Amino acid sequence: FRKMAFPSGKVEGCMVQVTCGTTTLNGLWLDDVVYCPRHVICTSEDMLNPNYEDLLIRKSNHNFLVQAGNVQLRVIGHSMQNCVLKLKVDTANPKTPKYKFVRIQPGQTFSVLACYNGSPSGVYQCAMRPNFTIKGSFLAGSCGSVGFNIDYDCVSFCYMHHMELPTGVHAGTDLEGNFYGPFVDRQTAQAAGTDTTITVNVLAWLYAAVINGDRWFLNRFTTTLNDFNLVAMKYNYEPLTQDHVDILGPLSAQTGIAVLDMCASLKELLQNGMNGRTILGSALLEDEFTPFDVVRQC
Amino acid sequence: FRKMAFPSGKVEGCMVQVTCGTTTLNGLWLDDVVYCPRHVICTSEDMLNPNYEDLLIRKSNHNFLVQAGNVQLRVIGHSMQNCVLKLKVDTANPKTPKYKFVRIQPGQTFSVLACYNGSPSGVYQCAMRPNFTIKGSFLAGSCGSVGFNIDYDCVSFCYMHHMELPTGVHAGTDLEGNFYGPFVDRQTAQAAGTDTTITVNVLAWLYAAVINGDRWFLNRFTTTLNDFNLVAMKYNYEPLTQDHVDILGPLSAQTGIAVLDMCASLKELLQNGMNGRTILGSALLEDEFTPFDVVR
Ligand SMILES: O=C(/C=C\c1ccc(O)c(O)c1)O[C@H](Cc1ccc(O)c(O)c1)C(=O)O
Repeated sequence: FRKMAFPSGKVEGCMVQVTCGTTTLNGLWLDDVVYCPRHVICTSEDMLNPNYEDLLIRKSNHNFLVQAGNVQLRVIGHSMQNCVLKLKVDTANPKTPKYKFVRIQPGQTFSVLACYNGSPSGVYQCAMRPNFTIKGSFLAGSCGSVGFNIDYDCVSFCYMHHMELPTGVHAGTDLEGNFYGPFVDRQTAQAAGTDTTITVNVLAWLYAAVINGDRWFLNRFTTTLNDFNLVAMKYNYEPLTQDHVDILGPLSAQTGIAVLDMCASLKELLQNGMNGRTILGSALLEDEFTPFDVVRQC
Repeated sequence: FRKMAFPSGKVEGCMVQVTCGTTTLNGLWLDDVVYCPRHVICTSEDMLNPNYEDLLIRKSNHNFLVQAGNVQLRVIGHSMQNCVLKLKVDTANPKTPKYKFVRIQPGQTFSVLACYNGSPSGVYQCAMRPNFTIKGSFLAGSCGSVGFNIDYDCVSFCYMHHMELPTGVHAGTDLEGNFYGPFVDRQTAQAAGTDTTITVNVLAWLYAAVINGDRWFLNRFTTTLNDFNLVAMKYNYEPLTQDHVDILGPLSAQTGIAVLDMCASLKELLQNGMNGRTILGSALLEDEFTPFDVVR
């Protein structure tokens, strides 16, 4: 059962390079606006304790160099929305897809198009961790790379990369500039919180194992949401809510395994291991498929 | 350290749908040729014992319906090269990238754009397994989906999907229609041989780990090449050849760890497991990064 990323072509045609003085990063060119992290206007010195409103007042359109491949785009206005810089440019991107800006919840998945100085390098499938970071392999100079989902030709942009945290994970904002997680765009001391496993996604993945004919972990037992969540506590799993149960409702109706029956399976796997067995050819429990991801690919 | 697929846009613009009778699958539209699996001309029954020369001689150009989005392409010639059908069409694809066809070897990696009925659905990064199969995620009807690498904006096409094997793995051809492995485009009892781990790829990834500052799995031992292979083959690891040792030369020089010293570390990892630790971002020994991948 392979993780898959969305086809990235619609996003590839929006990636540009944004340069302000000595700093170069990636920007997103949609219609006549280029979106990028506001810390592009900061000198390493500024990063220490920036006043972004002031730093931007001292900037002019001529301070921004935007390049779309071989072509310079002329900036004709600049503004900020939260942590995102918005550069109005002279030309509308003729490759702008149908798109929306959306904010996702921890545990949800998206694809990231990793870019180096405006040029797309690779694409991978992510989950937003419960601690609001992304475990990403990242190029040098990937700031401003974006995360997205695609639904019927409409690109839903959900993430823009802003920073690497000391533990090697990544932190960013939605496309309206609101941070995911308790992080700020400053060179200060900050660290990811202790992470947990995304329980509703593990359950979804066990449903995928059953749809694919791996059934050995199924047992006769059921459990209670409360009894399960105390077991979840001890193994650093996110608490499971009635919301999560209803979301798994389709897979429970499709496979015949009630969610609390599957929870009894997961509780046993957590307490006793896999006894040398494998689930979808894996010895570890996967938590970066959502229930939606599983219904989609199955 | 995440497995990344190549950006798929250059291939998305080449995917089309090919229909012959009641059979529909994916085709690849490059210049004025559409490439697709020749079993598009078969019904399910034909698959037991297809005679492709007989099935194809009975077809004319208008028996092939090619759709590129909302536009029908007119087929104006056809021919078979090994196991791929080549449909000549009216129109050169305006979105044809710089491209080439390359036949890869087991252990090599590539991205696969998985498609249903001509529309791209997802992209993932692959290794050609030592048993010449792909551990894919095939949608129903993903036949004709292609595998590729992209190097300096030139797309190297190396794989086209033809068959599902009974174990859930996938078999296919290069773009000249020659199957990878002993498989055929016929519904026989063929099965993937025992899969092995790509040893040279695990060792390259261990060097990646050391370059990025993980050293906990190193030890003070070395090994002969032959002692290493005697042990590794007991874990279903591929034998390591002197070519592989040479290939790891650069990463050895970069890290100051002799290749056979890294082999000793692998031997101990296989003996001990990870003891709850991780190497790059993983709790398993990763074998789908090549030595070429790691230098990048
Ligand atoms: O796809 C077909 C071909 C034709 C077909 C075409 C229209 C039908 O209504 C029908 O029932 C069958 O059959 C397959 C060939 C094939 C396609 C995709 C695979 O993944 C595979 O393993 C084999 C088979 O039986 O081996």
